[PDB]
Amino acid sequence: LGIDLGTSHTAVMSSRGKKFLLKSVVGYPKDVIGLKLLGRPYVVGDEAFEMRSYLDIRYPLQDGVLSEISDRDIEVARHLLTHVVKSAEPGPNDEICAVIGVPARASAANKALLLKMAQEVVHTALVVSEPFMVGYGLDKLINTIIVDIGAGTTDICALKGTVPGPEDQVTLTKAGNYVDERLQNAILERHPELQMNVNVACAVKEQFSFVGTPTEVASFEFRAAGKPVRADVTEPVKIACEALMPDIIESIETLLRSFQPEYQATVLQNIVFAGGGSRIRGLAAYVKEKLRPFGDANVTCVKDPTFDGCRGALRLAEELPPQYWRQL
Amino acid sequence: LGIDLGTSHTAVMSSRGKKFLLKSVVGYPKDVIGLKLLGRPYVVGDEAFEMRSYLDIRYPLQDGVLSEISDRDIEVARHLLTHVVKSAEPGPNDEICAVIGVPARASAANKALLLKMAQEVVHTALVVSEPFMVGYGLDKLINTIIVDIGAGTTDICALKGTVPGPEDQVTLTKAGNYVDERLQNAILERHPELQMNVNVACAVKEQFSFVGTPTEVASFEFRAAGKPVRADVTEPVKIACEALMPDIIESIETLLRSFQPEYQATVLQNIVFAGGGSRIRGLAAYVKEKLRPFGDANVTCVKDPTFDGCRGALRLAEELPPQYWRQL
Amino acid sequence: LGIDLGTSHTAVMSSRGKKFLLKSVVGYPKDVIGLKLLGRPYVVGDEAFEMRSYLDIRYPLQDGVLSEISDRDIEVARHLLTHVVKSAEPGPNDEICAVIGVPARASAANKALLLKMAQEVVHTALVVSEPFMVGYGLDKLINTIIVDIGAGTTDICALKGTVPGPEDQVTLTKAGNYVDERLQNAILERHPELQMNVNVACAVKEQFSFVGTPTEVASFEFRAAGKPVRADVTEPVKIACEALMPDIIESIETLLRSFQPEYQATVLQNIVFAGGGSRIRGLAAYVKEKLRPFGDANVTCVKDPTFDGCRGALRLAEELPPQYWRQL
Amino acid sequence: LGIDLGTSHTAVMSSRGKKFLLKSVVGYPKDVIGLKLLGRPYVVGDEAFEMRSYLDIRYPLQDGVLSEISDRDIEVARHLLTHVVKSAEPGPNDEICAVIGVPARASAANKALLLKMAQEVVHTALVVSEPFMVGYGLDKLINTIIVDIGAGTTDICALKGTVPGPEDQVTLTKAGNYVDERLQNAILERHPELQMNVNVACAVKEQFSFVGTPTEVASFEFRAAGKPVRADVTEPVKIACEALMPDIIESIETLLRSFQPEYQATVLQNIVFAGGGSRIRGLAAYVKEKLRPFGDANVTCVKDPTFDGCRGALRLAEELPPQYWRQL
Ligand SMILES: Nc1ncnc2c1ncn2[C@@H]1O[C@H](COP(=O)(O)OP(=O)(O)O)[C@@H](O)[C@H]1O
Ligand SMILES: Nc1ncnc2c1ncn2[C@@H]1O[C@H](COP(=O)(O)OP(=O)(O)O)[C@@H](O)[C@H]1O
Ligand SMILES: Nc1ncnc2c1ncn2[C@@H]1O[C@H](COP(=O)(O)OP(=O)(O)O)[C@@H](O)[C@H]1O
Ligand SMILES: Nc1ncnc2c1ncn2[C@@H]1O[C@H](COP(=O)(O)OP(=O)(O)O)[C@@H](O)[C@H]1O
Ligand SMILES: [Mg+2]
Ligand SMILES: [Mg+2]
Ligand SMILES: [Mg+2]
Ligand SMILES: [Mg+2]
Repeated sequence: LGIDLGTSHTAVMSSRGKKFLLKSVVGYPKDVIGLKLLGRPYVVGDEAFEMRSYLDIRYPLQDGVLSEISDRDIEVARHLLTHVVKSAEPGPNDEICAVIGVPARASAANKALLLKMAQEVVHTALVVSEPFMVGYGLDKLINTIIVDIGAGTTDICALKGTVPGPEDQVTLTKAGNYVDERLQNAILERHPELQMNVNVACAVKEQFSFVGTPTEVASFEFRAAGKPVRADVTEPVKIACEALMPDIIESIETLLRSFQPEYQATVLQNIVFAGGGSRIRGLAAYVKEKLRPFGDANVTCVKDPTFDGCRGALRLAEELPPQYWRQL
Repeated sequence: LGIDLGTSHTAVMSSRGKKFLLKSVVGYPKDVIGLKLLGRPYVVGDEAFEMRSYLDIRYPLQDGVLSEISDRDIEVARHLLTHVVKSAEPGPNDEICAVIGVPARASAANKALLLKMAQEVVHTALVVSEPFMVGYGLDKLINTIIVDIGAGTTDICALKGTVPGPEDQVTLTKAGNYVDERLQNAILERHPELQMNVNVACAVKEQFSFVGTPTEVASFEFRAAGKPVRADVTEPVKIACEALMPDIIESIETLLRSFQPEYQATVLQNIVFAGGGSRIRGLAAYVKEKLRPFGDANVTCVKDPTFDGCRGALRLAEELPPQYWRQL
Repeated sequence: LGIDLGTSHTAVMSSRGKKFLLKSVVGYPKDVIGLKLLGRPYVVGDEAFEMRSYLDIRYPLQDGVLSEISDRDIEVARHLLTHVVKSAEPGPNDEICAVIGVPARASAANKALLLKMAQEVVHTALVVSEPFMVGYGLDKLINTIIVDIGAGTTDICALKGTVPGPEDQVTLTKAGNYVDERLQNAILERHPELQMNVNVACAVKEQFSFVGTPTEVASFEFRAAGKPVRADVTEPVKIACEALMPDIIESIETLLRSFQPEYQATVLQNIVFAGGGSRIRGLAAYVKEKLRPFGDANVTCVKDPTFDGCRGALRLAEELPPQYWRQL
Repeated sequence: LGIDLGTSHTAVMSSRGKKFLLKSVVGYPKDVIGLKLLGRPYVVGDEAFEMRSYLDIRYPLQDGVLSEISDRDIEVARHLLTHVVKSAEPGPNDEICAVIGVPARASAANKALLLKMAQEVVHTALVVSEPFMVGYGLDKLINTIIVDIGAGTTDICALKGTVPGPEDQVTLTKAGNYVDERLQNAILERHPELQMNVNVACAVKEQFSFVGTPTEVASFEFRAAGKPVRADVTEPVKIACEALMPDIIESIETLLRSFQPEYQATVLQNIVFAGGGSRIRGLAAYVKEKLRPFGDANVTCVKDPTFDGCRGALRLAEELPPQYWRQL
């Protein structure tokens, strides 16, 4: 059971052979109101996004990584597993093991969290990081730089072929949520100084992801009063979003300098952008083109990362020689 | 010039020879109270704590050095410099160079910020990290794992014999602010469900820092309604703060595993704790005593870190051979 | 002036008659820390061994042979010479001549290097093979095969009747350093796979040199992690050290076969072992006893080679007239 | 079965009559990649050159001298045999005897290893030195010193008389590996002080072998930091290999002293140079020309030594009279 548990979607590819491309966020009814009819005993996935105004949303994966459960009872993770795993549970003992995607710098408490749940439910406790699944799934060679841009963290993975873990790699905290804070600051420098929330900032990032080049687009949107309506330009959206590139290429530069000549010379392994970064236009302009410029390596974007994360799930589904399971 | 940035203090050690015990927080007037340009054009220190309800508080440190400057025009930095540096400014044109403490994993954007400030004050921009600044004030031998427990980060950096700088260093995010979040989470799961804020969690941490041992103390504090007042037993304050110790000694263990036999055999040089951590009772119990226990090396607590930060400035005040200034 | 320059010690006896049993290894401070001037411009002796983690210690005697010195200024050897001059400074024209010990197969280029330095410090250059120097100090008869087992090389030299020079003498590269590599090979091919360096392997050899017989000893030492500690057996230390002697007596067999009939009948002339090999227990068992046995010649080990290196200096102080000086 | 076994490449002539110029170095997979002992039962030659970062490489012929295989099972040399010899094995018992090239000064321990391998392949163990292949294949008269300059050994052949095999000959291991050490030290004399590994040192030697004369060439490569690619000059490359020939002709001078009057009078037979050193420009300058000069003897170089190694193997293949094999 290879699951890419992330900040937006939850890509489930079982070993049995079924594909369930489910969604993120877990809530439960904020006050005492209604029975199951109104809400549900915890709400998981798309209905919690649809009812995000009626539920208390308890972070279950802070910064794209298993936290601990802030309710301090392990019920957000329990009802998460109820929705994802129990409702689609194999009825023939398809010898099921569990691989939950973790960020590149995962803690031992996140490993312990997965361990306790694997012992409770009944799954071999395996821990594989998100960019490892990509490097095992997509048939890439060493060294293929993997930049996974989600909402919570930004994983800069460029390990040697031993894949030692968090030794020669760094998980950055500046991600989509950091950009959303800068987008909130960007619209406070406008004339009417709108104060929109994070959900609105996410909508602008999703619909108008034109960061490398000044594509002439605008967000036709309403002001806080509700009657005024105008096309908000993306002049300060470009400025806000392009300020994270320096840190990405600085971490890449620092790592490449410390590697051997054959890992320095990879002007053909490219830099692979996955996640939400694959849907942002103009990220190849900085490295490949003449804009940052950052050397001259080519840049590759993953088409449909949600569908290509199940390839890594399939790769780890077989055969996983028990000897590897004891060693991981 | 040595500036020891911090939440508790922003200490200044001049070349002339004076110690200025200055304080944190920078705001500027959000309303129309007092005068802003003729009274307090930005407010720094204890007056900003005193008037924290009428000022717009735009952090500018975030547990470390230059954060980013949320004004986004060098206005938090400029009026901070006006308060601190221009008030201590030597009048005899003393060969002043700028040494400002940075976190163990400092960025190049922090260096860029230091450079922008160095152009404002025309001084040489020098970059010295805090763990080594402590080992300059307290000249201990190799190697004493200097751990700086502050409000923002927890910097764990062992020392190498040649003292090359922080090449192998750990900066954790779990710090005093993380403890305050856990303290809030603890009292939201109790009988009376206290509704205290972050500053109150910090206040109780400061007044009753008993974590290693169950010393029977109680915090005379107001209940969730606000008028009722009683001696509230600090039972779960010990529990909440206990859970950060594992990570501190895990990073040290990871270093010891990677160290060579010469560096492994250094338990007589002990581990030194500075910052707010050195004012917590029971910190030596885990490592020095027989409670975790963690090995054998003894524990030394820094008394009055403010003074020892000025010792590090004094060490770096002379002679700093221009050749060292070009090389740093 | 006789200098027995080794990897363990540097025995100095002046012409005047004073004994200075000085120490090995030359370093200098590796990164910018402290000041060599304040400490020592290059550090010579056990201070550099004790501070080998603070200093760059570039080998200045690869297997009893001076290196080319990549700095190309010969300042490792000039400060080494200075160290000895500080200990044994000449005053009233101390008829000082330089007796320098060399390995048995030293090249003319190696002698020319020593000659250049002897001309720099104005002294008569007298190149004497180390095995012959031992036979000058400990006056044995012909033919007493002298085997000098050091860290760098193993010098096997039958004493010649008139001692004409390098007629037939052998320098092997397998020595203490080779055995230390085999000790590393032992602990890396065992169950717990201990991770220890050469310095520690040398320490175990020094403290527990029990090779011919299975003396029941154990080395109380820390494991690869560094915290665990236990008494490690010397079963595979005996195996690792066993294979030195076979190669030594292989070369001696070649000498015995090459001897003329009057040199063949020399079983009462025996074989004398010096260096670090004189402090190994069970060495005489291989030859003298009935273990290999290598014939039945008796074995004599040199007691305190450090103290008996000055006896050869005294023998090569006097005499050596204007004909001996022109001859070398 | 005449096998020239080296560290760069091998040369095998079969009884059938085919030339196999196959490559050297043996590893086996250390990281998890493909199948370990099933994808390639130990990895030899060009796949180990291409995949050198995934393999554990354990040399078994340091400087033309068989080691002891530190795995302590002698499986690195046995799988090498199954790679080369078993893959080209006669299927009709083409009377096969094993002729493995040995250094001019081989030990009895090296012969013991040949005997261990001869039991694995069931063939007669024959011991013939490497430069005898050259002197018998390319029939030169007696006595024409042969200097075959390889990576590991530079066997100095001087056909002796009577006694038993090696009477007056010496293996010189001041060879490619020595030059690699000189090159690494010579590029540290540059301004930025390049710090390159052995593979790069070999690459520069192979591409621009200009030593005797100052031919102005340069190699576009990475500097010490390794950011720019610039035409790196060969000023200190000429210096690095300047002290090689002097030491070679030092040994030849010693041979000329040991030669009989008619053996000494062989300047019309010249000195024959082979191996990788035969493709270094300026080789005859030192001896034949007026640069050292070493007298005035003429110099002959072998064209394509790699292709002439099979001619020497063929010469030993036939007829190889059994009476000679019993006597060898
Ligand atoms: N078209 C788009 N342009 C920019 N960002 C997008 C787009 N679609 C989704 N995203 C962003 O992708 C982020 C989710 O991270 P992603 O890696 O795609 O999901 P997961 O973490 O589940 O694998 C969200 O911040 C979301 O706004
Ligand atoms: N007696 C005390 N017990 C516990 N913590 C204290 C005490 N006094 C001060 N502190 C804490 O020390 C912290 C300040 O440490 P400091 O090194 O200035 O932080 P930073 O350098 O990250 O800004 C604050 O969180 C403060 O509450
Ligand atoms: N008690 C001991 N047992 C075994 N070896 C020892 C002992 N004491 C010293 N040695 C070894 O003696 C060696 C020193 O030999 P030395 O003559 O100084 O070397 P070199 O001749 O190469 O200069 C070192 O390898 C050291 O470990
Ligand atoms: N054109 C060249 N110039 C100089 N050296 C070369 C050249 N080509 C190969 N070599 C060197 O020849 C050496 C190997 O020669 P070889 O006779 O195969 O030695 P071995 O038998 O010890 O492997 C290597 O060091 C290689 O770099
Ligand atoms: Mg993800
Ligand atoms: Mg601090
Ligand atoms: Mg010696
Ligand atoms: Mg060869």
